[PDB]
Amino acid sequence: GSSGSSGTGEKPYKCSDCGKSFTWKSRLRIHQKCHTGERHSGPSSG
Ligand SMILES: [Zn+2]
Repeated sequence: GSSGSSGTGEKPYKCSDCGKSFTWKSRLRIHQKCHTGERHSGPSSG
């Protein structure tokens, strides 16, 4: 179950954990924590 969603343009933010780019800073913060915590959540949407 490996997803791949690439946009366009070097984002000012990058997750130094997996390797994903985020346009908004707020979003990243959420993702970061998302990593840890297994609550009926495995596969991603996009
Ligand atoms: Zn990440």
